[PDB]
Amino acid sequence: KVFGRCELAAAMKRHGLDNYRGYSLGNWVCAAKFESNFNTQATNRNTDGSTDYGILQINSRWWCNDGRTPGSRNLCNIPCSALLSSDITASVNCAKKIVSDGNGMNAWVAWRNRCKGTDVQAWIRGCRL
Ligand SMILES: C[N+](C)(C)CCO
Ligand SMILES: C[N+](C)(C)CCO
Ligand SMILES: [Cl-]
Ligand SMILES: [Cl-]
Ligand SMILES: [Cl-]
Ligand SMILES: [Cl-]
Ligand SMILES: [Cl-]
Ligand SMILES: [Cl-]
Ligand SMILES: [Cl-]
Ligand SMILES: [Cl-]
Ligand SMILES: [Cl-]
Ligand SMILES: [Cl-]
Ligand SMILES: [Cl-]
Ligand SMILES: [Cl-]
Ligand SMILES: [Cl-]
Ligand code: NA
Ligand code: NA
Ligand code: NA
Ligand code: NA
Ligand code: NA
Repeated sequence: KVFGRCELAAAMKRHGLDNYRGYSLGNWVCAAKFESNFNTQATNRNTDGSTDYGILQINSRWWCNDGRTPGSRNLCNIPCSALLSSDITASVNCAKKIVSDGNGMNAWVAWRNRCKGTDVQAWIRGCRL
């Protein structure tokens, strides 16, 4: 599923992500934009052999199991394929764990490089939320 901006904002709010760990909804929408272009089915292989999955590009090195990342962990206790669903619940639940692990949203390098410090409220501008 490819979400619209306001549609994704609403789904993220519906699942408890707005202001989770102090990160406003615009931060989460901005991260999803630059991680996946709002596409729940996005997958990208990393040079180390792990793969990032879904709307928030969650890594199989630590967070989900894909059966092909030797030496990795599965800290969200989910198959990585569950992070590709049209329903964002699994990605949201896992992102809540990631953002709580100590470095906040810096875990998402694209958030640090493209969203952090910017006018992230522009991502939810005009949305009926
Ligand atoms: C090891 N990480 C910090 C990357 C995640 C585990 O908490
Ligand atoms: C302009 N964008 C839609 C790209 C972000 C909100 O300002
Ligand atoms: Cl899709
Ligand atoms: Cl929309
Ligand atoms: Cl914030
Ligand atoms: Cl915001
Ligand atoms: Cl994801
Ligand atoms: Cl594995
Ligand atoms: Cl694990
Ligand atoms: Cl699994
Ligand atoms: Cl959803
Ligand atoms: Cl923080
Ligand atoms: Cl991580
Ligand atoms: Cl507005
Ligand atoms: Cl709207
Ligand atoms: Na957009
Ligand atoms: Na990424
Ligand atoms: Na893994
Ligand atoms: Na295996
Ligand atoms: Na700002």
